[PDB]
Amino acid sequence: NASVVSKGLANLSLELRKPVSFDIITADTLEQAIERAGTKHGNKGWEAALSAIEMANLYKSLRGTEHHHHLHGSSIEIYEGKLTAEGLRFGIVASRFNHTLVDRLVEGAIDCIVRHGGRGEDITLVRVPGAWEIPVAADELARKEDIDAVIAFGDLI
Amino acid sequence: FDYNASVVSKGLANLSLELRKPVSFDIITADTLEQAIERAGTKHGNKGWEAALSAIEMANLYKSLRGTEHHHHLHGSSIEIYEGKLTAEGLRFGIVASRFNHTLVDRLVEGAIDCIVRHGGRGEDITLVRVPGAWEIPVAADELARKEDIDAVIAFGDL
Amino acid sequence: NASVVSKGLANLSLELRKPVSFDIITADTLEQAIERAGTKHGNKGWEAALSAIEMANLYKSLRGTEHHHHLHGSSIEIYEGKLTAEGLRFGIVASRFNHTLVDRLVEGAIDCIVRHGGRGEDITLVRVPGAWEIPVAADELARKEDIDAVIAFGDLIR
Amino acid sequence: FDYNASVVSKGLANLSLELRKPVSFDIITADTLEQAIERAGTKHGNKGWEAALSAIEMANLYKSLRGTEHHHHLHGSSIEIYEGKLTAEGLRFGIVASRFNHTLVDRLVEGAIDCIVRHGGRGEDITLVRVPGAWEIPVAADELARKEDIDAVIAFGDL
Amino acid sequence: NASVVSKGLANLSLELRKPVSFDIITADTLEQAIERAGTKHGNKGWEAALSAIEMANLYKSLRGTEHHHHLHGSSIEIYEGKLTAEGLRFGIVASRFNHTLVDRLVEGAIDCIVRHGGRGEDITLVRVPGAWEIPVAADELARKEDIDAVIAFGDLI
Amino acid sequence: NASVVSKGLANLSLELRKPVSFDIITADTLEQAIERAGTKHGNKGWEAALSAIEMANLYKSLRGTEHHHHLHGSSIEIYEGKLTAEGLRFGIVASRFNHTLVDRLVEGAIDCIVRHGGRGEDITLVRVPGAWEIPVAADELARKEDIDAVIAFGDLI
Repeated sequence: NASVVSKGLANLSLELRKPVSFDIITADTLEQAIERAGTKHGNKGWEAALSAIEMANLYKSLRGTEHHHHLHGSSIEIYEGKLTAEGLRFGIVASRFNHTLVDRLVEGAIDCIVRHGGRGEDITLVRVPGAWEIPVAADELARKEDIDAVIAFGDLI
Repeated sequence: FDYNASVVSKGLANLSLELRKPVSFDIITADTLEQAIERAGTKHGNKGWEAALSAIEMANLYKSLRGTEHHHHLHGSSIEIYEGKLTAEGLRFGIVASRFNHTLVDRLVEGAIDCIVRHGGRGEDITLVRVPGAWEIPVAADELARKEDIDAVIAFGDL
Repeated sequence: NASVVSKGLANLSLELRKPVSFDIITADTLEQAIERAGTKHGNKGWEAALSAIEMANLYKSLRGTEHHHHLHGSSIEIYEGKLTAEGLRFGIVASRFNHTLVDRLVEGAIDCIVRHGGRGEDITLVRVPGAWEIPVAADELARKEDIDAVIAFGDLIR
Repeated sequence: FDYNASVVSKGLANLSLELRKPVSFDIITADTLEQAIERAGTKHGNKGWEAALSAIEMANLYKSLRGTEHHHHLHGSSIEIYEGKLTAEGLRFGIVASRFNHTLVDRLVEGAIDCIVRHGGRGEDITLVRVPGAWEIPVAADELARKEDIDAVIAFGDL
Repeated sequence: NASVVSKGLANLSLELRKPVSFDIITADTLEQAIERAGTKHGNKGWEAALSAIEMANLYKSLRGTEHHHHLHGSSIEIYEGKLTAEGLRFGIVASRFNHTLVDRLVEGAIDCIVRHGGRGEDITLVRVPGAWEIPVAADELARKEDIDAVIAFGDLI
Repeated sequence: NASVVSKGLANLSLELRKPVSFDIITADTLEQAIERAGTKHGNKGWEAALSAIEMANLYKSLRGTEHHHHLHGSSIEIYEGKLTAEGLRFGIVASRFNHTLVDRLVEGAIDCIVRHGGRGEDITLVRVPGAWEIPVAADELARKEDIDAVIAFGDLI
């Protein structure tokens, strides 16, 4: 499975007369734990931002003047939110405590908004000393009329 | 029973209901291995945080000690006290780091730059110099120290 | 070795009367290993891009007309690829699978290119979900005229 | 002590009192056997969710790679990045499934259709083809792939 | 490490012709625990006041008409509070119960405000019988329009 | 791996009707030991010259009139040495004692300067009878105004 791609690139190098390289990495027992720790936190930030895009679009359609697809048959309205973060302004609140691991969640939540059609100019990040100040900082962000969703990352347990 | 994780959840939940905006609340979950990595990372961050903090205090102490300013008293007992304020406003600093073991010493540098900026230090006044190894530090540090527009020099080794 | 550097800075601080400081970061058995993995991955991407720079220069010399060097004063012509990456356009293909360790390779390769005179404007990065779609991504990118080399990084094994 | 089941009960109870409308709140209760069935069901749903998700990314990657569009940068360092947006708007897809073990593969198909629709994919553009077994897939998949109005093809086997 | 400073002061005495002394203290197994107990509480008061200076400055910049430094790249606004307690009025609420240890926190939080550019004339201290009266006493302090942050010290657990 | 090249060249020779020959060399235990020692010495000289190139560029930019190359986003300026030996003049000091070994170090360093864009006219080699004449000999070279770095190799130990 890994040897075939090397052969394909090798044949490509001779065909196009360009230097095309290929390299892999062998992992010991420890780097696998390090790699899995990073991916797990990245997914948690990815899912946290994803749950906010759906809710933001749900409010858009729930208060809309246009009803949509019914149930498996008909005569039963269904409301749900699309995963399209286009034109939505977000706000992220993170705690400085344990910043070596909280920043993984923030990076894993920014690209999720970006890859779903959202531009970085509509993202506002706020950092707080600890988890205790999160509710009172997210309150001030929500006072802004240019915010549609708030994502908060803590560090406990 | 945590008194911290419970109150933060109650506050955010009421915040969303009262303002009618979704507030996605997610926390971390580590089990005996990410905690060790996290504690190792923050230990290095604090190591470079306090290294740049003492330089600010000493730099202000020299300015106040040889300056002409009637200082305050301990409590009003007329015993004047000389101490260094933790306000790096107007101070210019220079950092020397070795790229050997750069995956760790860069956290020391990053944890020292924000310590200067948050205390009022402007970004225009921080100069960073990188060297292949610790054996190159003394000559590089000597060059920065002779400059008149440098109030402190911070160096980080390798281990 | 670590003491003479500290003593030299101590004398320098006393001479100039300013806070010259020096600190060494300790390391337990665990954080030593994570540092060793980081350096290993960084070097792996460093040499990966280093070979591409040499090969790109060699092909540019063969196609060109420059009798630059000779061997020991003899009339024979020895063709060699310099390690100056100025004026070369690169393309990097990386798999997002296990992006924690793969990103170490990507930054190492970019660091090697920029330190050898290369520019950031001439680097093109392509991300793919896995390693099985690298060849289709690579040959689509490699056929572009403004690409002098292509570097591909797969996912981890074992 | 759950921080999730407690806050949801408090919010709904106050919601009914403040609005004077009954809010029947019922949750699930499983003990070591429905949990295994539930986890088995959601594992298949995610299996077909990501299968259709990678097709969207690859389809957009090809369009952007061979297209004439100045792409954005990593952070502003001028290194342009090519990546596939997860917006299946305007893409047309074709799914081939085998009715062998239809009680499981239909969850894969159902978990892939909603993944396309929720990401903006219109329902008019999804075409589903069923075959008696996996041995009929290659010819059926070949017929769909040759169509010009097909941007991706997804197939599900049997086991 | 300790002998060199004594030699340096000794040479200074001969050079300047002034009596310059130097003294150290040797600690047994118990005074080390006593010393560590005092430092640990002093840090807790130091950190508690530090977390209030940052939040007070965060409100100043969050409601400001001037946006500041972006993320590691650009196009993403970041809001954070400087550790400059200049011009900020504070209020401290402490409980008389266990006053032999609560006063350590108060002293460790007053100098933190002082060493960061804050003058003592903007600090208001209020003492209460027990921890139960802290929320209702901090409420009255916050009613004052000349208060920007409230620090509360209890004694339980 | 080793045989695939032979098959590829055979097809290349047939396609162009031109002689193309490939062959490998078999080594016993003794020749393997001596050849890895020679490569080890070459790497040692390569590393020694590489550090000199970087340090020479660092000082050149450190005292340069121009100020640029700021950090990404922030306004702090980073000083670092590029690995481009173009325009730099070097000087190498080697001892005749154990010349069979030192010459590999010298040759392993000359190519490193040349392969990084350094001309051969800027390299100056100086040979001394032994390592005990290096300090004075290196001192004389350093005083020259057309020398940017000095590399010295000692005797075996």
